[PDB]
Amino acid sequence: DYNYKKPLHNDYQILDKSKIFGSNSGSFVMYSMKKDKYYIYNEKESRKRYSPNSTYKIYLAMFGLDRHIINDENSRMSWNHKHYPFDAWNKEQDLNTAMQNSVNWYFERISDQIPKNYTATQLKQLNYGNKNLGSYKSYWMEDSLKISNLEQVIVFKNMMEQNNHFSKKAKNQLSSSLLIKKNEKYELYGKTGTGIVNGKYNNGWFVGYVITNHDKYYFATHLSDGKPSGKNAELISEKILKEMGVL
Amino acid sequence: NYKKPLHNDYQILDKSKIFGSNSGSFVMYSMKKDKYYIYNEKESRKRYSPNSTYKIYLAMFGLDRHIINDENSRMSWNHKHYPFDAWNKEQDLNTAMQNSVNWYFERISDQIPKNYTATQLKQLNYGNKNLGSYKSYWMEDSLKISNLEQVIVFKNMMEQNHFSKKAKNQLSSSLLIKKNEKYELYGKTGTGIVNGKYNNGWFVGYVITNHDKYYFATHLSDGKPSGKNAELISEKILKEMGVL
Ligand SMILES: *C(=O)[C@@H](NC(=O)/C(=N\OC(C)(C)C(=O)O)c1csc(N)n1)[C@@H]1N=C(C(=O)O)C(=C)CS1
Ligand SMILES: *C(=O)[C@@H](NC(=O)/C(=N\OC(C)(C)C(=O)O)c1csc(N)n1)[C@@H]1N=C(C(=O)O)C(=C)CS1
Repeated sequence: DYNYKKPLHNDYQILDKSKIFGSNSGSFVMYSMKKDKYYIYNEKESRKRYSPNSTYKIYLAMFGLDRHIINDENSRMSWNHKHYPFDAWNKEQDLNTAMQNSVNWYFERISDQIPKNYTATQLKQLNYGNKNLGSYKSYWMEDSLKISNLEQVIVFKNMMEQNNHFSKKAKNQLSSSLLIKKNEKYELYGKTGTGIVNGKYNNGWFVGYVITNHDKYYFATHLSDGKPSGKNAELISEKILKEMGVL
Repeated sequence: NYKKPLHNDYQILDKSKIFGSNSGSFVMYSMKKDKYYIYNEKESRKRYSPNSTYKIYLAMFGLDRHIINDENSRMSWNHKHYPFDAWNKEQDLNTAMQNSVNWYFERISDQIPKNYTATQLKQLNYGNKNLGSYKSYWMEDSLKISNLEQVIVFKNMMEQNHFSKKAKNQLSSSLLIKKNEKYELYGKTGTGIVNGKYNNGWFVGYVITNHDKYYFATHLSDGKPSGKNAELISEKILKEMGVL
């Protein structure tokens, strides 16, 4: 019920990206590693907490790797033969296929193997939003757990960049699963999220990072109105990153 | 020259226009269709030094013999000045493969006995299998392989083996060049220079699409036969063929 209030002790730039957002409402946040600087479109809104829905698969994947539920030799999980609505979900998966095709059951299976105590300790160490696990059952799916767009960037950057307990091998395997585009100029990584309530999209995300020859940027777009889908959050992120000369 | 018959379906191509001022050959193999596609059949069978495309094999060997590993593929720079800025630093398998850092792979080769190599080359059916004086044998020296063979050998090495799935995946990650919505392109260039002129250019790799996996290789013998131009020609041909 409370939003993100911790102040930023960094160089900061206010952005005007309303033309790219068009009819869609939300916020955009980017962090430059080299400059130690935040760039934010709609800063008050960037601090409003929302369910992370599928961006939380980034963390379920890191936790699954840290607890050795999945590893670099075997991240394969069997399909249980239940009919899912998306054909890409109706088959055996590994980490890369599950992440790419946002296969909910794969991450739910990892979550069922993780003790609440471990998850609470990690969310505390990561300062993950409201750290609210609720009933601890699909808590990241439009439920108790909430995080702001600004925190999505701070939290991800810190998980990946801090000198912490997650192994280099786990970070590498997670990164590989998140790669979307690679060309001569950059590598773009990221994860979409889409929520639906009462037949209407209501919570869209695209969380990621870009590695260029000059810098590394962490970023996130959140959409709450208009056509708030993860696919639209991704398109908006790509347009903003190209407009700022990152891509 | 490579003389063994192809025992698979194949299509002979004319990609003469793309090659243009340059000369050489192109070979592709489709996993799903179990078919080869070949431009300039005669040249595709001529054997040439693999130069830097052999880094693919030294990296595999390095991973097999645990000279380089999953947790650590890092190698410190000895501080010697090299003509390329990208070589003048510490390396890992990925930076070494991307920037074709000769010293990294030479250091792996020096730790491999002739015995192990001779058996891998025999197992892999690697060109003329000629290891010669066993020094920098892959560098415009004794070891030679045809463009047709670069595809058959690589496909077999990755798809048929005593090599680990984890080693194959690590080698694969080091070879990734391009990735988009439609495909992932992996590959390694090779450039040879003799008497001051580019004389032997290569681009060997594979493409993964949502529908198939294709192994391919372009060899250049005239015009401006650099690995850079072999890569350019490969991308134009793959685009024309619908692989992209
Ligand atoms: C992650 O965000 C996942 N989203 C969902 O499961 C939810 N809605 O998605 C679909 C499947 C389209 C639906 O209409 O049910 C959802 C979770 S909580 C809530 N109220 N709705 C998956 N991720 C994506 C993505 O953007 O990557 C999807 C497009 C859907 S599945
Ligand atoms: C692998 O092919 C490597 N090639 C070389 O080291 C050789 N020549 O490179 C140049 C830069 C042209 C030189 O003037 O030394 C070479 C090996 S044996 C021989 N007679 N020449 C490296 N790979 C590439 C590549 O295409 O990836 C290079 C452009 C050069 S270094």
